[PDB]
This record gives sequence, structure tokens and C-alpha cells, in this order.
Amino acid sequence: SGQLDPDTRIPVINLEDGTRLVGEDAPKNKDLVEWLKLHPTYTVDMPSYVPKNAD
Repeated sequence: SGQLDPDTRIPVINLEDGTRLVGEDAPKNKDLVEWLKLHPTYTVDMPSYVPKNAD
């Protein structure tokens, strides 16, 4: 993927218990970025996930 939209939903997984969150349980790329920082135990859970540019 490339040009993504903030409305897009990105699944999150709680490493604490391997928890998974998709659909209504997963925030949108913008809320996911903030949400992610908000909960360290959670790691981005996606099939591939593309950050547009590699760091």
C-alpha cells in the first residue's frame, strides 16, 4: 500500500496477552499512532504495513 487515509483502520495487538483488535476494536491510522504511543504493550498488527518510506 501507499497513499493511506487517516480513516483507514489498523489492527492492534496487546503483547501483554497476545490480544488482538480489529474492526471497531481497532483505531484509525491517526488514532492508532496516538493510541499506540498511549499503550506500549500494544504493537502494530498488520499483514504487511507500509510506512511509505523506510527509516
